[PDB]
Amino acid sequence: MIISSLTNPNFKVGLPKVIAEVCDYLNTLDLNALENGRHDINDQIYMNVMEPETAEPSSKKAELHHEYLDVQVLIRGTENIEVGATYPNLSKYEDYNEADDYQLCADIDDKFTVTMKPKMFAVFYPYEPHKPCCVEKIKKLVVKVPVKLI
Amino acid sequence: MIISSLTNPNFKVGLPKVIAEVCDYLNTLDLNALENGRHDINDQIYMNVMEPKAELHHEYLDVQVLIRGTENIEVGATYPNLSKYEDYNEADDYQLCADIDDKFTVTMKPKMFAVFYPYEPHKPCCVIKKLVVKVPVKLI
Ligand SMILES: [Cu+2]
Ligand SMILES: [Cu+2]
Repeated sequence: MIISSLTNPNFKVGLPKVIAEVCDYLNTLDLNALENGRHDINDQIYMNVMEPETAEPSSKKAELHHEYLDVQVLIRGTENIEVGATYPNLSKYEDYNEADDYQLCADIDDKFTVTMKPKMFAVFYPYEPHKPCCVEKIKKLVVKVPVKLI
Repeated sequence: MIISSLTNPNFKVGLPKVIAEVCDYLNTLDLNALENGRHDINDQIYMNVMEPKAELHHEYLDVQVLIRGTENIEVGATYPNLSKYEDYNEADDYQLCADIDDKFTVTMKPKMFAVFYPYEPHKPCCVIKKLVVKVPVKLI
């Protein structure tokens, strides 16, 4: 997983090209005024933006994905995302939802919490578990990028 | 900053090549048998192995990997105010300050690795065997 900030003038060091181009593109936008909903960027890449409410961790399931990477960025507010960097125990995950490309699990092993501030972004590759929106209302966006583009 | 695990079948995904080659290399070793002290990998890369304020670097990135135990590391994803830092040590390539602005905690478990690029503030070893590979950013 990658954790970084669009605002850091060196955030592109190390980044896969496709991810660098989407971040360079997000830095062009009026992120504040972005409408809620789905926004297409490419044939391949879209993003969803929303104003959810942080909810207590035990109230929601972690997720992971098979086909897309996420680039999540926080726009307004502050948000916790529990994450695991070790490969999940798939035997413990719900059935794969193929239309929305995800599987759920009550919890993350070896989990730790990333605290997100405006313009911070996290990249979670496929099979990287994350439970975003953890503990109050925020604005955020997640970009969905096919991993085959890496 | 990157956070993964040497033992994840997918860890190379998106990884800069030089880092993938070092991780491959660590995977090649008995890490628990590793002698404490400085080992040189390449002509340009080496690592410190050890059994134990925030720091950042200019010319090197760190790959910090936990071998035994469990360690909390405080990190900042946001770019530091470079004024609140003590003067730059050139010999050892680091700058120190007491706290990281906008920081969070990464709990390392054996075989997890974390990559800190130049200017990513981190404060390792918070309440074990570990190593930290040193590699020049140029090679990225
Ligand atoms: Cu996701
Ligand atoms: Cu360091």
